[PDB]
Amino acid sequence: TLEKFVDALPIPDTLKPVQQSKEKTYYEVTMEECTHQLHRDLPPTRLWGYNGLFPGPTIEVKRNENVYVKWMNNLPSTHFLPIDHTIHHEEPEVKTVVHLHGGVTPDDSDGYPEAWFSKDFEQTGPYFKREVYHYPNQQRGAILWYHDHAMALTRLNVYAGLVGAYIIHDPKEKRLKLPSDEYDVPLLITDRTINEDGSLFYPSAPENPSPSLPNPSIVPAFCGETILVNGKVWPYLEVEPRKYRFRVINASNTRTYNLSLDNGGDFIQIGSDGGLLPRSVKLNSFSLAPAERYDIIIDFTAYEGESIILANSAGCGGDVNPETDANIMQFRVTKPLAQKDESRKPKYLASYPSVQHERIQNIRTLKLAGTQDEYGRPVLLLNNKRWHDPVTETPKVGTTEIWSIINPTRGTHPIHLHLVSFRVLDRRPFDIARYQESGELSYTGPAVPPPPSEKGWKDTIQAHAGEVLRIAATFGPYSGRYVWHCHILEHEDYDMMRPMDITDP
Ligand SMILES: [O-][O-]
Ligand SMILES: [Cu+2]
Ligand SMILES: [Cu+2]
Ligand SMILES: [Cu+2]
Ligand SMILES: [Cu+2]
Repeated sequence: TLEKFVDALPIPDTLKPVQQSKEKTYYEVTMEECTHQLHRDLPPTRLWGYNGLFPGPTIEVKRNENVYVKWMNNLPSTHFLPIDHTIHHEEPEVKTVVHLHGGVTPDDSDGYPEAWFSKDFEQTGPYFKREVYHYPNQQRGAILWYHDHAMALTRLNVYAGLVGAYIIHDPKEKRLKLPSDEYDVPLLITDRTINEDGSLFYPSAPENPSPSLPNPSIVPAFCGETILVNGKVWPYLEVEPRKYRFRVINASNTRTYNLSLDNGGDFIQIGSDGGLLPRSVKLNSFSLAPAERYDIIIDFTAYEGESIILANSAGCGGDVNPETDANIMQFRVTKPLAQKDESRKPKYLASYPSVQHERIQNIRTLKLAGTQDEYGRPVLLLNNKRWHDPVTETPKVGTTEIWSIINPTRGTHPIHLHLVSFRVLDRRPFDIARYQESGELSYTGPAVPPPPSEKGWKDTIQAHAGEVLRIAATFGPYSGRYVWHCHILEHEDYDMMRPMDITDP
């Protein structure tokens, strides 16, 4: 097992524009097969990287900044990870498309799974319109991130290394004096399994595969043996004894983390997926499922000299192993102060989302279910529909709906809707055997309103087993063709994803 905390945390450089003016900012990002050492003791690992980097470069934009990105595929024509040809039915093997997660984006710049392109746009999927994506950024300051979304290949192209951070800065938040600049640090967390030769391992089949199974075969879940942050296995970060802001992004395929500091110190949560909370929240720990973001302050002022482990208590296919996946990274409070800490950790951050009083146009009830294929594998389905079935989720532009998500399965699914952020209304336990036998929904306890961490704006939300989760979303300001899906990539690809039409009457 790799020795923990021997590599310094990489800080991705901030991408420089190819062209910028006051009316427009223009970037170019090229997907490249590259090699990078992931740990002191490993040979360099072959990866797919935005601009040949893992993670990709951090993009930083201002609210309402008029941004264009030309995302280019300059990858090999063959993949290096195991492709299952039975999950989707002449197309190029390597297909890519960039989704800016949390982006308030016109539909043809949103990275629709069927808007894929091969190397140099030589072949393009049926929903492809444009090479240069347009991000108007007319939305709250928040932590976003970008990753590959290509139909039936997401779990592989993301696992290969196609992820990066994207920060929107709202200049009206500056007066809050949150830690900034070098004291504001993204933490992109990805679990990986790495072979002795340093090559990525991703399973070609379930363990002890029925001889029925195809080869390769998709697996329902991926749990990595090692944890990386910003592309290094279990790294350390040297910090000054003062306040830092961290943008924590879970960029893992399946794995959920439950994070804490091993010296018992607090996080101060200042933000969720959709931006600043109305009030900061002190937390001893927090759950973070794939695609969720936490915007937090950690105060190292009282901890000079100490080494503090960011620890993880959430299992993935089993309990955490204290020597490995119980560890994320280590902070070392040994860097001298560069200047007085002038940052703040204010209580009052933003307006409450509940100041809004929108009419409920529609209430959808959606179930998380599935079936078994001709090979005996589980196929995960939203409302027992396939991706290819005619669209059923058709909200009207400008209106607000409540979605009631029924989860009678054994696990949590982190549910994500494109375009919008939403409010969490409540969660409520129900009798699973009764639901499965009759389709009748019988509650076993009262509704539970969201904890303070879920009283801001969310875009990816944990829907736990044996519960009904209700959220409220306003669909806008764009109309068009989007998606909603589980953000466990192994579920998403087979087949837990649905189109979503936002209609203009
Ligand atoms: O990921 O959407
Ligand atoms: Cu995403
Ligand atoms: Cu998204
Ligand atoms: Cu799922
Ligand atoms: Cu998506």
